[PDB]
Amino acid sequence: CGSKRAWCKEKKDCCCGYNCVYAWYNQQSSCERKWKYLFTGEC
Repeated sequence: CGSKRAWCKEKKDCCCGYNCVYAWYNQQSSCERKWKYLFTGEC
């Protein structure tokens, strides 16, 4: 799974406690933290 700073496959592909962000500016998606700041959660 992609952890903070790490390519992910989809929204659930980021390591637990990390979300997936699409980086169109550089393609690929980089995972980034966010727990309370995200709906429900649980990866």
